[PDB]
This record gives sequence, C-alpha cells and structure tokens, in this order.
Amino acid sequence: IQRYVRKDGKCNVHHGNAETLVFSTHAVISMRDGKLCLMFRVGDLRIVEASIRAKLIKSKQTSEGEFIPLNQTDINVGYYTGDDRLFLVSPLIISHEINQQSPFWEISKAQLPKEELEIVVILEGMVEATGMTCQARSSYITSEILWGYRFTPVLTLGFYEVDYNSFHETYETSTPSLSAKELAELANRAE
Amino acid sequence: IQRYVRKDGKCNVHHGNAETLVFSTHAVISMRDGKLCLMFRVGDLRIVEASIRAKLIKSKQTSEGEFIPLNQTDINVGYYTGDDRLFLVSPLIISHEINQQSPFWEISKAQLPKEELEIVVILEGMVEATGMTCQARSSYITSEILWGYRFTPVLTLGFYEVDYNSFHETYETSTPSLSAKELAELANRAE
Amino acid sequence: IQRYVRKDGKCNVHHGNAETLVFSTHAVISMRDGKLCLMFRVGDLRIVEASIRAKLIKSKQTSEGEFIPLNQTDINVGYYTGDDRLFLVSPLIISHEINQQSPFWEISKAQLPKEELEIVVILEGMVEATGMTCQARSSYITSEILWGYRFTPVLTLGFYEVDYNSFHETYETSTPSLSAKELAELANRAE
Amino acid sequence: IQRYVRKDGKCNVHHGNAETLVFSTHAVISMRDGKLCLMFRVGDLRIVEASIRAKLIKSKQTSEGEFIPLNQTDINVGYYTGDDRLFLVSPLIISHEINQQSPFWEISKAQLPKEELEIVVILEGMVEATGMTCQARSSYITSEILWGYRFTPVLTLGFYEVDYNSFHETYETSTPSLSAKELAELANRAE
Repeated sequence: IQRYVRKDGKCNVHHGNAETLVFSTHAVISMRDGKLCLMFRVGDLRIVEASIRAKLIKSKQTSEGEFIPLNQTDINVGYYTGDDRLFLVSPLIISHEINQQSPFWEISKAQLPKEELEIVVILEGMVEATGMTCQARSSYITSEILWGYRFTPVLTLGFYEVDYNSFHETYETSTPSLSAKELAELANRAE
Repeated sequence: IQRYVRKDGKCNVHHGNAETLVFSTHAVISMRDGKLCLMFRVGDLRIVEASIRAKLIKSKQTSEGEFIPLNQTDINVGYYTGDDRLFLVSPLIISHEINQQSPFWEISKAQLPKEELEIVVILEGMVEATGMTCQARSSYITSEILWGYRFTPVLTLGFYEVDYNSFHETYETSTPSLSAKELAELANRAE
Repeated sequence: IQRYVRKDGKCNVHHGNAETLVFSTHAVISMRDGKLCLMFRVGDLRIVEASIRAKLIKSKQTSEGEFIPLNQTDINVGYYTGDDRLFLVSPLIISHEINQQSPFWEISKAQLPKEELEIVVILEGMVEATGMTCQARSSYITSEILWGYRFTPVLTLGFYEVDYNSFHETYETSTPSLSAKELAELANRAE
Repeated sequence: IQRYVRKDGKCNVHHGNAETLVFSTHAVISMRDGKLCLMFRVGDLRIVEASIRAKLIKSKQTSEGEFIPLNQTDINVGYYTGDDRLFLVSPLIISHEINQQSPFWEISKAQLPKEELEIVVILEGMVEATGMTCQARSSYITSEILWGYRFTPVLTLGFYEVDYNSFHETYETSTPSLSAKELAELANRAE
C-alpha cells in the first residue's frame, strides 16, 4: 500500500517534466458530480497557510443605470467549506460550482461569445524554505475559459508521479450548452 | 483585448494624479443593485492578505437602561462572502449593504441630522516590497457620510488608467430619503 | 465634535491610571440588549490582526458514559460576525451571548455554586511597534464569574479619557436567577 | 481549587513520558455525545494561531464517469465553529462528526475493509520561542483508523499531569457497525 503522505508528514511525490507550472493556461467549464463547474489547475513554483481566492473582473451597468468600468465580484472557491485552504503538494484543479450565487449563473456556451470578463486568481501561502509570505496571481479572459472541456489527469502510480507535460492539457467532453440558470428553468417546465 | 492582469500576474494599471489617496474623504449612502448602501473608496499608499474591516462607534443606551459611552458595532463589508479580502490594485469602493442586521438599518436621511456616530475603517495587508505587516485606518463621522451621493468613476481605458483627481469626488443622485427599515414597512402596507 | 479616530487614523484617547490592565480580574453574567451575557473586559499592555478566542475547560461525562478529564468547548465571542477581530484602542468588554449553542445554556445562578469550570481567554494580535506576533492569555474559574454584575464604564469625554482605576470594577444589578434554558422553558409555559 | 491556567496566562501542566508525540499513531471511529466520530490525538513537539485542517485523499469516479486519481475532500474539524483554532497546551483529541456533509457519511465497519483512502492532517501554528511559522503533518491510511475504538485519557490531577505513555493507546468499546447513513435509514424504517 503506497501512501501519499508518510506518518511523519513527508510527501511521497515525484515531480516530472520560469513559472509556467503554477497555473494552467486555460480554465474550463464542464460537469463534475452533477454540477456545471468553472475549473483551472494549480501547481507550484515546484502549503503554510496556502490559500486561494478568485475574483471576476468586468464592466457592468447596475439597475440604477450606473456604469461600473471594472467591477469585482467574488468567485467562491471553497471559502465556505475551508476547501480554499489548499494542501498543495501535487497539482490541484480548483473548482467553482456555478449556482444562483455565482457571477456565472447565467453564463451559457452561447453567451460566452458575447461576454467579456476576467477571472483573476490569487494564491497566497508562506513558502517552504523560509516560510516567507509570497503571492502568485493569474488571469483568465473570456477566450481562455473553455466550455465543454475537462483537464487530463497528471497523477499516477512504483512512485506517485506527476506528469507536468499534461499540466495545461484539456479535451472536449459532451456538455450541455445551457447556463445553470436556463437549466433550472428548463427542468422546471420540462418536468 | 486589453487585459487587466497578465497571465503571469502583473497588473496593467497606470496610476495618475502624504497618504491622501488611501481612503476617500467622505462615504456615501445610495442605491446600488436595488439596495441602499454605505460606500467609501479605498486606494493605496500607491494585496498580500489585504483585508478590510469596519466598525460603528457610538454611544447608546441598552434596553436595560445602561448607557454605553462608546459602543462598537460591526459593519459587514464582505466578511460573509470573502469580499472583505481585497484584490487592491486599482481604487475600490467598499460596499456595506444596509439590512436588518446592519447598525444603519433604521438610519434615514432625516435621522442622520440627529444621529452622532463614527464609522472606523481598518485595512490590513502585508506590503508589496517587504511583505511587512501594515495597517491603515480612517474615520467617517456623521457629517462625513453623504446621503444621496455616488462616487465618480476613476478607471478608464490605450492604458487602464486611474484618475486620482476624482478619487474623493461624489455627486448627488435621486435617492429615497427613507431608511431601509421604513422601506420594508412602507412596501408592506403600500403593497 | 470630538472624534475618536482622526481621518488619518490616529486615535484620540488618553489612558490614565506588570500586565494588570490586559484582562479584567472577573467576568460577569448579566443582561444586555435582552440577552443574558457572559462578559469580561479587555485592555492592552498599553490591533494588527487583533483576535480574541474563548474556550470553556471542564470535566464531563459523555452520554456514552465516558469521563473526559478536561474537555474544551468553544465560547462564541464574535467568530460568527467578525466581532472577534477587535479594534482595540480603548477598553472593550467582550460579550458572549448565552444561547442554545452555548456551554452556559443551562447555567443558572443556582447551578454556578455547584459547577466547576474554567473559561480560558486567548488574545492574539501583532504588536504596534514591531508588528510582532504576541499572545496574552487569562482564565476565569467558576468563582471568578459574577452572576448579577455589570462593569462600570471606563470611558468619558476635553479629551476621550480612559479611567483604568475602574477597569476591574463591577457592581450588582437586578438580574433573573434563571438559566437561559429555564427561561425559554418558563416563557413557553408561563405564556 | 487547582486551576489549569493562571490569571496571567501561565499553564499549570506537567508533561511526562524525535516527533512521536505530535500526532497519535492511529485514529478511531466511535460514539461521542450521540454521534459517530472520527478521532485522533494531537500533542506537541513539546498556540499562536494554532490551526488544524484535515483532508481525505482518495481515488474516485465522478458520476460523469471521470476517474480522479487522487481527489481531496475536506474533513470538517471545527472550521464551522472556530474549534479548529486549537488551544494546544495538553493533548487534544480532534473530533470529526460524521454527518451527511462528511466524506465518511456512508463508511461502515463493513465498507472499511473494502475502502482505500488517506486522511491527511495539517497543523499550523507559530512557535512559542520565536513565534515562527511551522507546519506539522501526518497521515492515516484506511488500516490506521480503528472502528470501535476509544482513546485512553492522558490527563489527571497535586499537579495536572499528562501521561504520554498512553498517548497512542486506544481500546475497544461496543459500537454500532452501521454507517451514519445506514443509521438514518434504519431509524426511519425501524421507527
């Protein structure tokens, strides 16, 4: 029985091939555990208070008729479950469940071609060798979030190996084109 | 497509004209997305664990007949959504939704002239160049929160420019004079 | 209009008479805003991430018949509202609302003479002059929590002065002798 | 009346017999306060922001038919009550209540022999002598979580002594073999 973490804490991972492996180049939207999800991958420069946060940047007009040049809307990535405090040894695909509280609630494969936004990702977590306070950030514009895609796995096992050549790799999978909001609407009247 | 944040994290912002641009001189109360909101602006001395908190300081007599010289009441500014963890590159207008849980629940344009309070704002966030732990504070007395006002935008775009000459600038906009509490009461009997 | 905090953040407080003024010597239980409350006072060695936490230490037998020598039970002091992140310039009386989720739910003035417990208080908050990480702790045994008592105020105003000679001072006030649990039971059948 | 913590904060504990006493060698599952609970013990290398987090590592196939080599699922250990911020002077047995939100919801004494998983525990808390940022980790594979076991106590009292020779010691106690999920199902139809 090959364990991932030793009783004394040492991780049994083998990493195998510039900060190009910190964040995946694209993010995707697809189904996982019955939910449409915004996903992107996180690695390392290769977890002391390692926390992740995501914001949606976009222009929008409020119902009051006010135009907001660049408004920030939160993107729940675990803050409500502690899942945002990452145990970050091997690559992790961060998941944002699209629900009625999400800024992507009414985003559909069709609306994506019209919408213009920017998902900013911020990772903070004191370093391993100095415990120093560092922050890495990334961004995903509208054209960098792939609807109907899924990430290829990077972990396998006589070592627990990470294949970083597939870090940024995704592929298409049958996915409804509807937005979660349209889905709740359909099911309600297609029931 | 000019992006706000580069794939490697660098921000594409141009700041353009003493810590006078950290907090806006006044705060305002007006409608945003269907809700009466207490708002004030945040900038920088020009975000590692950049967090904001707001407290309402005021004297009050409890129902037990006890007079509290200076009582502190919390002012929700995102603690319940993670929105209080700021991504603070360009100016941000902090929003406090006035609801049944807010200390301003029954504050009306009329009561404002009678009430006496002090909103203290506290910003904490390790610095960029040393990652050091710093804290900036500000205050807004009753006469410094403008009912029926809205902040002028400061961002525009071939750069993403911040015009700090309008940082403290606000203007009047038609706003109901009622307190959120009176509003729920009216709607209930004006329905 | 004398303000508590200046626009630039400086506090306008005058402190006036060994770490004897960090925590009040006793804690009390009495009514505030219609709720029976456990209270104790916090000062300073005279707030960068200044947070407070309270635990109840006591022996107890679980319903499974297991005797727990020293069990720790949480004492909510604002963790669910952000109120536990203290803005700590002048003395503050920490409040623990006794409800169905509190370990003191069924504690009555009568049971107090029988019960044996220990409320441990832990304060953490990077220091002002170095921003260093410090922690101060205190304890209140059963005989150090005064039922039917209230703390004397310490703040007044041409300065905003703190009189630390009354820091530890409390006095008796008419208070129901019932536990919050008995109170909900009475009201239910005395309605 | 021997108190656990002095008024000035000093702890009145006597520790009595390599980092072998940081985490208990096994974890157990048994009943405490009417709930089936995953438990393990925490000690010290012998609490400034001392926080604990637990993750469940395992392979799983999503309903979409996707095989996840090593998926991480959160294990609630107090994040929703503040109980995860440990006051860590004497040994503490961390408790994870198995409910509908837990990854062990449907784990039974029978399924345990079939299941393969890994509970990773991560403890973070600035040190006492330097206030430095340290992290200790441990792991419990499926064969290291004992169903129907309970930990022996380690505390007693003319000192408040910790007997670390029983730190890792557990014993069997009558415990239902059903998973919490089967239990809710039984009670529903055995009512």
